[PDB]
Amino acid sequence: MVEYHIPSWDEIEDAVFSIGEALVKSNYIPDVLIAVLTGGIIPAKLLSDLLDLKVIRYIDIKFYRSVGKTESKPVIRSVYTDSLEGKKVLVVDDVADTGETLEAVSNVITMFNPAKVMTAALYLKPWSKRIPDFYYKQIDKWIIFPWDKWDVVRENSNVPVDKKERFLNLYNQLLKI
Amino acid sequence: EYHIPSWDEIEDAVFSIGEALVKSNYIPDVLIAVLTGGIIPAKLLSDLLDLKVIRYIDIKFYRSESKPVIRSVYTDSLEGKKVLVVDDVADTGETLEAVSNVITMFNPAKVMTAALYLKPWSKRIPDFYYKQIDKWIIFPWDKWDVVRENSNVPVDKKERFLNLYNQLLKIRK
Amino acid sequence: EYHIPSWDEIEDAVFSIGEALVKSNYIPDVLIAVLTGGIIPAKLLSDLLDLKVIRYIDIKFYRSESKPVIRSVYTDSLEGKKVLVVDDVADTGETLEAVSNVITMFNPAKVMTAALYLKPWSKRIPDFYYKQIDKWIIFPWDKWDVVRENSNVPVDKKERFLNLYNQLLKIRK
Amino acid sequence: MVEYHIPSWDEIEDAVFSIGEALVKSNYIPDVLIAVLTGGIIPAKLLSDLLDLKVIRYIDIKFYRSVGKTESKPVIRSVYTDSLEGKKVLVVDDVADTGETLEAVSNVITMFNPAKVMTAALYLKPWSKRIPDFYYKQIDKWIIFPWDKWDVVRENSNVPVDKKERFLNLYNQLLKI
Ligand SMILES: Nc1nc2c(ncn2[C@@H]2O[C@H](COP(=O)(O)O)[C@@H](O)[C@H]2O)c(=O)[nH]1
Ligand SMILES: Nc1nc2c(ncn2[C@@H]2O[C@H](COP(=O)(O)O)[C@@H](O)[C@H]2O)c(=O)[nH]1
Ligand SMILES: Nc1nc2c(ncn2[C@@H]2O[C@H](COP(=O)(O)O)[C@@H](O)[C@H]2O)c(=O)[nH]1
Ligand SMILES: Nc1nc2c(ncn2[C@@H]2O[C@H](COP(=O)(O)O)[C@@H](O)[C@H]2O)c(=O)[nH]1
Ligand SMILES: [Mg+2]
Ligand SMILES: [Mg+2]
Ligand SMILES: [Mg+2]
Ligand SMILES: [Mg+2]
Ligand SMILES: [Mg+2]
Ligand SMILES: [Mg+2]
Repeated sequence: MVEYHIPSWDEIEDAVFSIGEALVKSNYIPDVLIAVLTGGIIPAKLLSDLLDLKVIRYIDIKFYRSVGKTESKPVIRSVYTDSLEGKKVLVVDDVADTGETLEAVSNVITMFNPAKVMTAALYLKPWSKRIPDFYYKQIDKWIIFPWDKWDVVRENSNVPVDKKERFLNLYNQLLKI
Repeated sequence: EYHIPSWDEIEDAVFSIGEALVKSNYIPDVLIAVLTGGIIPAKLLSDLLDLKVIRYIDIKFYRSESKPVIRSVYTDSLEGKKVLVVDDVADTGETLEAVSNVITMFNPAKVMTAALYLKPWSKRIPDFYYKQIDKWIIFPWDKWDVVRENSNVPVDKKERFLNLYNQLLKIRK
Repeated sequence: EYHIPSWDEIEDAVFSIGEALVKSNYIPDVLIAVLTGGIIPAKLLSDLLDLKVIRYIDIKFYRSESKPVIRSVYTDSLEGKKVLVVDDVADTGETLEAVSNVITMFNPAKVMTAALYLKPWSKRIPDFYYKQIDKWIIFPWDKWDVVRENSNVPVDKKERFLNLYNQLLKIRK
Repeated sequence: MVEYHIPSWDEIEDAVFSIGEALVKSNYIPDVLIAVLTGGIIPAKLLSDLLDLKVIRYIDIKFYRSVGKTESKPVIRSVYTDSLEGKKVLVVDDVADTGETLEAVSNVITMFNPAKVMTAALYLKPWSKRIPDFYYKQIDKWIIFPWDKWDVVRENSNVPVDKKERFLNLYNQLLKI
């Protein structure tokens, strides 16, 4: 499809393996993962299991780009971590588009005085203002992840995703309350 | 001896629970993900049902007579809200019990629980679950922890992992 | 009918508790301040005893059959630590009980409690306190909340406050 | 004293009244107070009671300037707040010296996209890089607050503070364990 990239779970595992493999090549084994909620949740958990990283923390930050709510920049809603001083930190997200979210998170994490902050995203857009330190693939269309496919379907009746009928039947019932 | 759900099955597990919540007419205001096994289930359930508020509790259970230990609770007020606690497996049931007990202290309008899978000997049954299973469940999100314990478990992509793990052993720490 | 401690008395209350902790040989690893009445006592106690780790719990009790309601818990791991929960007054004792109960879920090595003042009818007695008092205590940190309730309470600087409060009523909201 | 300012509790109350009075003059009634832990704790609580402000949140941030630990800039250890979007926020600290702490906190709070962020400190030093939006007095010596007087005494056997003998007897016992 020209307008969407719809990766399978197998591609997501390949993406996470690739990040892990790159981390080991660079000898950057993080002390702490910072998952960018909520798109970075699954990537961070999978990477954590892959590399036996026992410490995951979280930042709730969102780039509002919808009909109901539109903003110019990412907005932090909360930061879920204690001291990161002297730690090697890796920020993990599912995709860097403009790169503003990773920049915002990097900036705020740097205020915790870690030993090092680096960034990882599964996917990168050509127009991103900064290349993440670690990434799996550059792609120039909108990515539909397995964990936000139904949000896309809700906003877009056209898109072809697996299990759509089962979802529509459920969504239908939700809409009637 | 082992149950190793595909991502396809995990999706069906989440669909199952989402359908039960809808059929039973319980639509959560807030999901509490039990870290870290519950975070992928919670995320998938949030997407399916369009639940915009996910909060988290860092809790651990060192099985061998232990009790669950809370390390942190990441949430603000839950008062007056319908909460669904979400975890990946209910084995002893201690974790869900502990989480429900602390969430109740936030005076929500209701707390219910959900886990993808349930063990026969669980002291408490989740309000919502996909399947009860006798075998040891290897999740897509903890398959390498299991392999690092026993290398001979029959999971896919094990060679790619062992390749990586080998290098990892040399550079850490 | 009223007890209105000076800052001098508050200091002596904190000294009293600090001396009791030292005499009794319990030196906390972590203070849990019960927000918001406990935060000034906790800060003063932290300075006296050189306690560098203060954490917090946002909890409220709407007296008229209610229960304390937790709004958030601000702490990471307490496991293996000696904790002292700190509040300004123990009236019904429900708040301290609730806080102790949730902190125990973090598996600390010990939780003890402290409040500056104690009411005769408290269901639970703080492990450390300064004085039991029958009167309604007006703290230096909630004197204006009391005045806003009843203007005729005998606190100092009330005219400066009413002057300010009057302007405040006009511009809010 | 040329080297220390040691305010009484009555002066602290005067300071908090003055901030409150200035807030009302400016018609800036905050929705949320951000207390800068731990020096801003007492000022924020007193201001909260004074102006009936029911929402107080917290940031744990420290400027290490001691023998045991020295740093160039403030370091955030944790941020205790949920969404501040669209709120009028007032950052409250006990003193602005270099002004780096208030700057750091203002910067991070601005990432939460509040309607407005302003700052208040009881005291201001002449060499501060920015004047807080609200303050009680400018002073050019080290302030010993009622809530960190014993920390000063521990680091400095000379300073004259009330109740020192009672403290030394206690400190003595602490040191022997
Ligand atoms: N599903 C999906 N989410 C995206 C896409 N691009 C950006 N996002 C979301 O927006 C953030 C990145 O936006 P940025 O700040 O890089 O513009 C990420 O945290 C990600 O969750 C996309 O193509 N597909
Ligand atoms: N991957 C996996 N972990 C399990 C399984 N059964 C129990 N556990 C772990 O063992 C504990 C069981 O106690 P409970 O989860 O009921 O508190 C939890 O820490 C849980 O993560 C299982 O079948 N598969
Ligand atoms: N200022 C003040 N507040 C009190 C006094 N007694 C009770 N309260 C308030 O009433 C409640 C008493 O219940 P408890 O504190 O034991 O949970 C708390 O919310 C406490 O702050 C008092 O004597 N003075
Ligand atoms: N006790 C005391 N603390 C100070 C003094 N100056 C700065 N501080 C502490 O350091 C911070 C301000 O430092 P700045 O970032 O403005 O250099 C405040 O949060 C305050 O707690 C002082 O003169 N006396
Ligand atoms: Mg995102
Ligand atoms: Mg998104
Ligand atoms: Mg778990
Ligand atoms: Mg209280
Ligand atoms: Mg300070
Ligand atoms: Mg200081």
